[PDB]
Amino acid sequence: SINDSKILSLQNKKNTLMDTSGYNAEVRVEGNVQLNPIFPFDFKLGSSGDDRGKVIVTQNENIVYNAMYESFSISFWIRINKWVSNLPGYTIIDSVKNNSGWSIGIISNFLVFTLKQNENSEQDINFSYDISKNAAGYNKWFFVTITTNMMGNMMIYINGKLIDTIKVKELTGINFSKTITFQMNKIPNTGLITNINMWIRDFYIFAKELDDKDINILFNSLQYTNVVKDYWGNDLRYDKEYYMINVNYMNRYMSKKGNGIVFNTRKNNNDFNEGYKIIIKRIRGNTNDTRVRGENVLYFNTTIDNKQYSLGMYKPSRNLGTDLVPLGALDQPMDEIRKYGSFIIQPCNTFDYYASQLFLSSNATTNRLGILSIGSYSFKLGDDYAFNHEYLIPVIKIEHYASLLESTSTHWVFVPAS
Repeated sequence: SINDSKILSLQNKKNTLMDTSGYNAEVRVEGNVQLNPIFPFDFKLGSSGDDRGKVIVTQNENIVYNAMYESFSISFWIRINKWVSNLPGYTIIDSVKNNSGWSIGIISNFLVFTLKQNENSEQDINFSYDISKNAAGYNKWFFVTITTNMMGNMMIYINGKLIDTIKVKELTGINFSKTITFQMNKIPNTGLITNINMWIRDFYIFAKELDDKDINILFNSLQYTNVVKDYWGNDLRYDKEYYMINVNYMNRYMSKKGNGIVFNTRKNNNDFNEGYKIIIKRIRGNTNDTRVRGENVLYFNTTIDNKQYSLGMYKPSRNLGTDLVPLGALDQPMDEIRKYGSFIIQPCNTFDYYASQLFLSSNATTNRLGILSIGSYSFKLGDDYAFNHEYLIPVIKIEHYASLLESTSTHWVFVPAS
């Protein structure tokens, strides 16, 4: 519908970056640019070195002319790896020719869109990620939508949510370039506190100011909502080591004491690589292509010493509560996993994270019996003898959980160990 205004559609088809909008803009790829052979077919760039990746898109002057000076929108999926809060300045997507045009860049924890009228004046809008929520860096995939009305407002959205909006000032003289260059270029004197990577996918430009309904419709149509995602936004897969973390306890890694799985405080935040890892194993599903999907039935394996256990319920040293059963690491055969350690997963994404929900499966079927949560309880594990100890553990609220159904403490994330 809004497709009518799509004037640039930068995509990877037949393994070649090209404008598929119909206006055959010219796409010249230079240096180290890696194209992904499988969805999302993203292309990877880097602040590499001499021959760093560089995608050049030269378009039609007439098209630009009859569009940019009124209203237009830019949308695309982007991922920057190791986007730390004290990151130095970088221009990533640029469309400025003679000190005029528009540019998109990053600095510290900001993604900023600048409308440059000349080398003396510009106006900009930006998004700044919550640092406290992304201490390990904002390294997830996210969708950007920048809508500009030269007679109205400049608005920026992140994953379909309006982030900021300012009234565009008089920038007469501003002259848009019919050229856009993708390349990570360091801006001198922006605090160089050290080599990052960036992936882009489906870079669009519309000759109209897209509104909410439109932005979000585009947003969704660009993804397979039934494919659960890992913490960074890539497709979640079976047979791969991941660090399983609960959304409410991001500073906790997985450990074990006896039959139970206990959660310990991680050392620091520059990483998520601490403690034991899990491997998701598929039991039932529609598609069989390695991607974890909506109603799939699965179990979790984990190698601890030189032995591998599976996650399942277990009787605690004492009852922890009504309809509450702990989840631990058990060396059990498959019949035992169907009864005590099988889960039906459901994707659960929010503006803040790519997470999932896990329901206790009944005999490895899609019949739910409870939800998976976390909490601290007092009982004994391993060689706990004389006293009872508080252990933050993965717990299942069995029959009645309509309330937890709404809690972030049932939101599970998976960071790839890689």
